[PDB]
Amino acid sequence: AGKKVLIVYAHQEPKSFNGSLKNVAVDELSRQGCTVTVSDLYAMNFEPRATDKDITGTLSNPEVFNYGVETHEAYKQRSLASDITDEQKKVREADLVIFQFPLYWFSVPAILKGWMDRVLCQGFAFDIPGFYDSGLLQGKLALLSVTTGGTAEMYTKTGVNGDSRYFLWPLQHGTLHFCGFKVLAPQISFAPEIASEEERKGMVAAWSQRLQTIWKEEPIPCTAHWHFGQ
Amino acid sequence: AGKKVLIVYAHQEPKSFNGSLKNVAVDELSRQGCTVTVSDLYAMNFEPRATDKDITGTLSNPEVFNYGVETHEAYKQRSLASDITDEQKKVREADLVIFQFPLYWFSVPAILKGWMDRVLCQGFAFDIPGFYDSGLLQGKLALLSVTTGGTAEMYTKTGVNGDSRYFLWPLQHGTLHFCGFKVLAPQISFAPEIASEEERKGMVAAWSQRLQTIWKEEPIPCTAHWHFGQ
Ligand SMILES: Cc1cc2nc3c(=O)[nH]c(=O)nc-3n(C[C@H](O)[C@H](O)[C@H](O)COP(=O)(O)OP(=O)(O)OC[C@H]3O[C@@H](n4cnc5c(N)ncnc54)[C@H](O)[C@@H]3O)c2cc1C
Ligand SMILES: Cc1cc2nc3c(=O)[nH]c(=O)nc-3n(C[C@H](O)[C@H](O)[C@H](O)COP(=O)(O)OP(=O)(O)OC[C@H]3O[C@@H](n4cnc5c(N)ncnc54)[C@H](O)[C@@H]3O)c2cc1C
Ligand SMILES: COc1ccc(OC)c2c(C)cc(=O)[nH]c12
Ligand SMILES: COc1ccc(OC)c2c(C)cc(=O)[nH]c12
Ligand SMILES: COc1ccc(OC)c2c(C)cc(=O)[nH]c12
Ligand SMILES: [Zn+2]
Ligand SMILES: [Zn+2]
Repeated sequence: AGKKVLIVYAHQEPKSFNGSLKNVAVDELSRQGCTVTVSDLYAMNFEPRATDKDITGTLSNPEVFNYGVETHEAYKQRSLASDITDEQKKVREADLVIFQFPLYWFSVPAILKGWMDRVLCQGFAFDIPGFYDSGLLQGKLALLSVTTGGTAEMYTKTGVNGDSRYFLWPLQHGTLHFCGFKVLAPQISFAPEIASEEERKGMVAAWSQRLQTIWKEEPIPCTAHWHFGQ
Repeated sequence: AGKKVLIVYAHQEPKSFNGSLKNVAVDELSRQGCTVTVSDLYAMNFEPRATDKDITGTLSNPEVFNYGVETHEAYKQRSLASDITDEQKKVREADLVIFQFPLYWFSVPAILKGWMDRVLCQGFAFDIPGFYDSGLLQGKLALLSVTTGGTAEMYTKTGVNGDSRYFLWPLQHGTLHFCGFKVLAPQISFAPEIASEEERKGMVAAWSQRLQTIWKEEPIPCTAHWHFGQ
């Protein structure tokens, strides 16, 4: 309670394991008294491409299109497209942002990559100065809640896929830490599709339980050592 | 060379540094007598979202949609959307696939992540089993040609961003090696926007010059040790 949460959710099927993890997060955080908002990217048909449509009115340089410069200037001039500014409002108000998605190619599904690319623009999420520890979203918490096709064992250092931490680097460090977030420990639900009726219940309930004390948690130290060393 | 090359290119502006890099690759590979195809994903308005529009037949499970299961079936039955099969034909014929893109959030722009999520489907690019060294695209080469905002110094072990190889992992290992590609060493053009006019010219020529002898290169050992060290 006393806290706002945004859940950015990227799965096509409400009946999925991901849908159930999103729905228990809404149920538990709402029960606590928290303010909860969900960006259901597939239901929003969220646009993932970074294009000159993201700037309304006239371009800062209509001869040579530079997306990073154009969106930084549009942010400053309040001329970003309304899909982007609608998500920036949600993020500005939120104390915690939870991303709920299936792992696609050791990363986020493209529709959620497009949310990161287009919503987290210069002047909003980071700047010169203001990145990593001083990123502009500092004071906010972020959490990846990821489901995988691969088993926890495939995801060990000398397993086929390498350690989980290795694929988290670009998301936790290159994106969430960069913008100033304190990153809570990821929630990894390994291989739900090959698990029992039960077991899947256990993974959902562990997530609901964890959410009971989410505001007591300490952030991970979001460092190269955390992801790569021992 | 009697070889076919596919360049999958992700930049909005033909006059950009990335556009110069793509065009020098076409110029040099064409000069060598290679067969060259470019998939210019923004000009194509390439769809990045993985949705049930990607399958045109009867779904295997119309009550609970599972993108992986439905696209795997659809590939076997030939009922995937034609944009996906257009790209699969290009990849099937290619001996080398070059990806040319600006780094976005330590990864690929979302339009290109969509190309990976939708084009590299089960059945086509990998099977379970039939992945990493037994992936379905064995015998083919792939190369990432990436441009960055950050300087080379920023992308070292003790730099802010950590080593450049760390962010390559989900792309080289988790996607290309997974599909059975041999991965050539990445071409990383650091911080062109801050470079001098003539440093930019030097990076473009360094890539043209490397392309002269590309068919003589051996692939990297695409392992955890190469990416992260000891
Ligand atoms: C393009 C693509 C790329 C991929 N890349 C990777 C990758 O790099 N690495 C990797 O490891 N995997 C990868 N995968 C696999 C993907 O990560 C998994 O398929 C996904 O994470 C499984 O989550 P899901 O919600 O879609 O499972 P679901 O199939 O929706 O759920 C599993 C089962 O649980 C049921 N269920 C729903 N709610 C509940 C609940 N209340 N309690 C109990 N059961 C419930 C479902 O109906 C279903 O039978 C990829 C898949 C695709 C399509
Ligand atoms: C959403 C987003 C996320 C980003 N995330 C990251 C990230 O995680 N890490 C990171 O390091 N960076 C990041 N960046 C920055 C991005 O990677 C760089 O801006 C991009 O790599 C620079 O490439 P470009 O082709 O767009 O440069 P350009 O701005 O086109 O190139 C700079 C100059 O090169 C010139 N040029 C073009 N052709 C030639 C030629 N033949 N000879 C000489 N000069 C030429 C152009 O005219 C221009 O003046 C991000 C940017 C965005 C928009
Ligand atoms: C059934 O789907 C999957 C199951 C398990 C996987 O890794 C253990 C993958 C990977 C790595 C890529 C992918 O595209 N699909 C996968
Ligand atoms: C021009 O924009 C940028 C320049 C340099 C960068 O790193 C040195 C970044 C990073 C790391 C993330 C990002 O989103 N944008 C960047
Ligand atoms: C770590 O962040 C950064 C690294 C390197 C950069 O250029 C060399 C930038 C620029 C140009 C703008 C910016 O906002 N952030 C940057
Ligand atoms: Zn970090
Ligand atoms: Zn590898």
